[PDB]
Amino acid sequence: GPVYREYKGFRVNDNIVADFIGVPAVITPGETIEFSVFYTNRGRYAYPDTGLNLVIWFSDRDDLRREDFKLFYKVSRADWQEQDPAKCWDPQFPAEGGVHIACQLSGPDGGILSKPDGTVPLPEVESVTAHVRLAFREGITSEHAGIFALPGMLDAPGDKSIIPGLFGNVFGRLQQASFRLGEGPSSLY
Amino acid sequence: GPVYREYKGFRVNDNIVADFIGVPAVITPGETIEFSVFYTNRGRYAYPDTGLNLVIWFSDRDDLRREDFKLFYKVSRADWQEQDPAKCWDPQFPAEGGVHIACQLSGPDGGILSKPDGTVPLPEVESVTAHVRLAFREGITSEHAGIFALPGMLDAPGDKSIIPGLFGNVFGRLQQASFRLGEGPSSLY
Amino acid sequence: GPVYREYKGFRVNDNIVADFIGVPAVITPGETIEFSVFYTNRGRYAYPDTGLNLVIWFSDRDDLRREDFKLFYKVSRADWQEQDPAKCWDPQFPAEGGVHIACQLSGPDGGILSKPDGTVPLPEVESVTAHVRLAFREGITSEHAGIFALPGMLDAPGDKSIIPGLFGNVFGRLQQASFRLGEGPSSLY
Ligand SMILES: C/C=C(\C)C(=O)C[C@H]1C[C@H](O)[C@@H](C)CCCC/C=C(\C)[C@H]2C=C[C@H]3C[C@@H](C)C[C@@H](C)[C@H]3[C@@H]2C(=O)C2=C(O)CN1C2=O
Ligand SMILES: [Cl-]
Ligand SMILES: [Cl-]
Ligand SMILES: [Cl-]
Ligand SMILES: [Cl-]
Ligand SMILES: [Cl-]
Ligand SMILES: [Cl-]
Ligand SMILES: [Cl-]
Repeated sequence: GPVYREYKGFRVNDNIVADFIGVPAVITPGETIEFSVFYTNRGRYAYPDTGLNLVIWFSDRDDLRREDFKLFYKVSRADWQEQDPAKCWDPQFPAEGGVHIACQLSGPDGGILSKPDGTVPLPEVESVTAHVRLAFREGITSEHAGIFALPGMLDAPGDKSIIPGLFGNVFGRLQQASFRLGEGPSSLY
Repeated sequence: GPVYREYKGFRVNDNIVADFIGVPAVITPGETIEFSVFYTNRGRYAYPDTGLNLVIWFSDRDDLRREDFKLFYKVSRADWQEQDPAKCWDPQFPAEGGVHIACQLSGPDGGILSKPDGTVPLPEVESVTAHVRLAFREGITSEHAGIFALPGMLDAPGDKSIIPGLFGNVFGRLQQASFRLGEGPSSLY
Repeated sequence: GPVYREYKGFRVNDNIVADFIGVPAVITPGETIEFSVFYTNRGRYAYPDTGLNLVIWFSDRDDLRREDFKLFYKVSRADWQEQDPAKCWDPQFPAEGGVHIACQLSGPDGGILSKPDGTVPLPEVESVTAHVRLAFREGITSEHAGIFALPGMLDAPGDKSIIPGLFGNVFGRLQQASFRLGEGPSSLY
């Protein structure tokens, strides 16, 4: 099996990366956007079970909670579902301010990689995609915010997830999308 | 020489990577989008000739053919051209479902890296871009699809392409862009 | 210290990478766009001072100057500012043709990573983002162009930037976004 690196108290395999497609740099409050995000096994070790976690982060206010946004997703060709508030970590508060809400977006991928027992194994070069629909409620803004993709994997089958609400005991390479929640640019000319 | 990995029977140099810009996460049937894709030599071995391949994949149906979409491209500062249906691979039907249509988008880049003999050598840190205009015919949809970038290179000068229709005898790191072909998100609010 | 590669006479740590979000593949002359770009320490060596450099490149004309566009940005949670032309490199003219304008987008990041003395250290896994507003004046176009992200860092505390107008004495991994400046695609159908 692969060897992990230490970030905080967690193990991280950089061979499991993630990519965003279609995240806008400015999101209008109240408006619904759809984007896709996918994690890909760039290593050679096939993980027996995998799922995506998504973290919503505002750097310049700490009142954001899970309830302030709507979140739906679909794992590859499986059906759409509403992201489960109980499958989230509790709000986390960096010492410099802000807040982030970690949301689990795991599940079978429609029988592409997923297996009849419910596991989503990740062989080399393979990938799992989440199509995501996201909307923040009106009246909430942020001037420096991000979505973060955090691949969760189970090192070995019988291992169990380490953070309550999120999938996995080891994690992949964090990928970022920075955005603003508010109004788009005035014309510079 | 450079190091290859064996996937299927093919040699793959991961140092030749690809990036997408401007791929939407939802594509409207009948509508034309333009995006860009470029492959970059992140390694140190200079390849004597290179060209881009693009793969369109539907995970949830196997009736897609080259004819069901229109595809134009332009290599860096060269002129626009229509992609050649004869420079495509035949339909492929993965066991994990669907069909994919592999398309060659090769050619001189307008004299940036390209040479008078038509070759596009790829030195370290250098990159080649295809600007791509894509439209699917009205009336065809997909709920989980991808565009894939597959950089093709000729290991040795005068080597011959190994997959009929596609450029290259060895290949780079596959890059994915997941999307849906259909209607956009309804308002969550 | 970390390990560098030599590109021209400059030292490059490929471990400091950059990502774009929201760069359109086609930019309309005169119009203002907002995108975000961020650089991340994918290595283990914490850099004592870092700042983003942004290169605007036209491959097919050499008359582009800094005066031909308007450029505003904000480092993470800090406020917007107009990019300083005196904090740009002189126009550079590749031997194959074209021109590129290297612009410094440095500054405190709003107290996230930045320190009271003004430096923006970059620990492992941490990141700095620029939100960018860009507009080209009407009447200049380009059919093959790019934005390039070049993380600039200070190897040792108190080091001096090496290229005039740009931040850093060593640099990170160049990241590209290819686009056209002109009219969007006509309908292919
Ligand atoms: C991911 C895309 C990649 C990896 C590239 O493709 C970059 C390559 C090729 C470019 O596309 C240029 C045709 C066009 C140049 C595009 C970007 C140009 C620079 C960032 C330019 C300014 C800052 C300096 C960075 C240090 C580290 C090297 C020096 C010389 C200089 C650099 C430059 O002068 C470049 C070059 O002379 C050639 N180069 C440069 O970055
Ligand atoms: Cl990643
Ligand atoms: Cl790649
Ligand atoms: Cl690339
Ligand atoms: Cl990737
Ligand atoms: Cl990079
Ligand atoms: Cl010139
Ligand atoms: Cl054009």
